[PDB]
Amino acid sequence: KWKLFKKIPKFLHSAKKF
Repeated sequence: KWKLFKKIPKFLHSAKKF
């Protein structure tokens, strides 16, 4: 399987920054 939409770490970096 694949998940490039999860490879982006800067994304989860905003999750905790929100």
